[PDB]
Amino acid sequence: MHPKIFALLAKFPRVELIPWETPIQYLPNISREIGADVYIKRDDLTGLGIGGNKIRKLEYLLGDALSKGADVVITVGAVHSNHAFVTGLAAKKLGLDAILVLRGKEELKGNYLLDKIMGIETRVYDAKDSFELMKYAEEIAEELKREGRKPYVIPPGGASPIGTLGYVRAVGEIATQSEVKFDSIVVAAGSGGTLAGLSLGLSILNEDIRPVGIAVGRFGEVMTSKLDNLIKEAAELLGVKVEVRPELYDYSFGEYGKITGEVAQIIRKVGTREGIILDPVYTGKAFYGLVDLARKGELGEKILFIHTGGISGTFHYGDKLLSLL
Amino acid sequence: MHPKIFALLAKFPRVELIPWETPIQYLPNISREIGADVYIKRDDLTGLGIGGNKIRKLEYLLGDALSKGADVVITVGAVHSNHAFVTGLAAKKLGLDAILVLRGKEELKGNYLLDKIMGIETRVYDAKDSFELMKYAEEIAEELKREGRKPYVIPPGGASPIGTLGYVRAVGEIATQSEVKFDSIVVAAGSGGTLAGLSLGLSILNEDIRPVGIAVGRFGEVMTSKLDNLIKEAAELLGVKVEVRPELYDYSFGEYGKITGEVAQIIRKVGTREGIILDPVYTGKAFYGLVDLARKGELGEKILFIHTGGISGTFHYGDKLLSLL
Ligand SMILES: *Cc1c(COP(=O)(O)O)cnc(C)c1O
Ligand SMILES: *Cc1c(COP(=O)(O)O)cnc(C)c1O
Repeated sequence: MHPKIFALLAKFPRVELIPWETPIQYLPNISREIGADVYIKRDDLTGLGIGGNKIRKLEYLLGDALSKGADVVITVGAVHSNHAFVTGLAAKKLGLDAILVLRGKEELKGNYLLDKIMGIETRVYDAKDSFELMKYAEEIAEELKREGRKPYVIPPGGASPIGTLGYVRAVGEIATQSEVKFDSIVVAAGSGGTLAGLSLGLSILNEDIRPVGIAVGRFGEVMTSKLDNLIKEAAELLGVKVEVRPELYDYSFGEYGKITGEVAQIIRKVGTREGIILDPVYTGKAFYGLVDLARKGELGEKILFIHTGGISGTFHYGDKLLSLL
Repeated sequence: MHPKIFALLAKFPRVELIPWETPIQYLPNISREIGADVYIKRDDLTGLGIGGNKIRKLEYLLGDALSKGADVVITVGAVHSNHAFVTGLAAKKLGLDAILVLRGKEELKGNYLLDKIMGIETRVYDAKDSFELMKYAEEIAEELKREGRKPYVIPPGGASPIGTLGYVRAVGEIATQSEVKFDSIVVAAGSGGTLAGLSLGLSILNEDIRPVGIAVGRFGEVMTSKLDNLIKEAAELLGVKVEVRPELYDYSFGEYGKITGEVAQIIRKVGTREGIILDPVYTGKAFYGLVDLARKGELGEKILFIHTGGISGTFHYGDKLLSLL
């Protein structure tokens, strides 16, 4: 842990969910093929529930919830939401109650299934947007605080300002553990929250390292706008300045959730060549974006890929993947 | 890594699949309830594919396969086999070919689905026993060595002698990393291979620690007999002596694969109380056996539970679990 990032995060409360540093590995076969050195940081091994990036955010999001004495945590997402499941699981683990506000086919699979198995309260709506649901949560919240109860509402993907500190911390971890001079750090971009933290983090260490995001869905308008809005807000929390511009490419393949044979092909490749399991909605596309950029000599010689989890999506959208291979 | 276990394993070849020590955590809520300190070693985070215990065995099983120049690895199990999937994945990762000889409903779920997604060659038979298939593999093998090819056949659950060294090594890791004086180490028992390694390992360090196995299926006859046969064979490999008697209780709930509301209840409990996901076929029953023994004050004050993976079984047998909660 870098002394600087350590001192800057010192005054922030957090619940310690991750009790260790996730490992970083070199990918020999992938590296040989793309003509660049690619490493992977294993945040799919963060340990709570299905692991992944959202666990780092929850340490702060839940630290914040406990601080306000919340007794019920509410958040949203698609039915296949990784964020929703682990948010519910982590909240119950801390004696809190949770209500997941989802959207999508109510099939017993993936994280939705996991939600039911753990007995997490699930409320599915006809909505279309992930922020559309935000008002439905604000419904269950704004009211639930009538039965006395205090509610704590978390934005999509934990894209809150303190949530973002999760990856400021991750940068600190990576700085101290790795013995590699990285050229860029490639991460999938959903809410842009993880990317935001990595950006601010690198910025704080004044590292000439390119934080590269791979948008897996709706590129940007109010997205590319909240990204910057996310970066400056968390940077204000750290009472720090923000080095301008986190890169962002589009490999959503048209739309969030769209599953393609090229994404399916990357999942099988990385799986059988590095023994690592990626997912159809996030990491698979993100890594696809990695191989693409890399081969076009646009990411440098040493690339660190953040594995943000999502194995549930591979069980969930499994057959759509088969039917494409 | 204990110098002794280190020197004893020095002359054995292995492929390094796991690049780090899996963590050990204390379980506060579970510990409060059962009235004993229970810790968990995270071998569900071994990293390759779905992780788990079989990865430790494969480092030796595959080291052995490469040494004999094998070009095709063959093994067996039920369709939901964790061993079969990761064996196939690790073999392909090392440029080897694999043929999985399974048995069960050909439903696209769990590890079976994963098998197809990664494109691992799958051959399902009408057999009933896991050793019944052993002859069918020995069919595909004994013959496949006609098209020139050399085959390497792995026993059920990697229950081979060198495979067992995987957990002799694990004991070495645990000895050096933990700062806890354990009373017993509880692990699920399928082929008894993992238990065998832990036993021999503790025996080698002459630790007054009780290796406790939890049979999740057919207790023992030719099982309880191969266990001892496994322990002495691997101990002969290490040119060492064997301290007599690894404990073994039955919590199979009648039969291997049988899923019950008590096993389903433990999966939900440990999940919502420790944020850790267990599985219906192995760890859930094993941990059930933990809580039972513990409460009966029969495991001691400090208990180390080995998490051997299996998350796939929770996606696979998910609905059977719901319908029980
Ligand atoms: C939620 C998620 C992401 C995206 O995180 P953002 O902070 O929204 O960019 C990427 N990968 C996986 C597996 C996820 O679950
Ligand atoms: C295979 C397996 C076991 C049993 O291992 P043995 O070496 O056969 O005792 C236990 N738990 C899980 C999750 C497994 O996949």
